[PDB]
Amino acid sequence: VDYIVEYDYDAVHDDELTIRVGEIIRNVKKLQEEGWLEGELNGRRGMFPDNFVKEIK
Ligand code: NA
Repeated sequence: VDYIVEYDYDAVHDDELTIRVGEIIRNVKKLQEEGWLEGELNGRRGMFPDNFVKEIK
C-alpha cells in the first residue's frame, strides 16, 4: 500500500521521515501507536503521522 504526501512534515528524531507534498511513501504499515505510520521514502524507512498522507487506492 502506497500513500501520497499531502502536507510537509519534518522529522524531529532519527526514526521519523521528513516528507514533502507530492512524494509517494511506499510500503506503508500501521503502527501500534495511534496516529502514526511507517514507510519507505528514497531508500529509507521511518515513521510519520497519518494526517499528512493519503492512502492511494
Ligand atoms: Na535517491
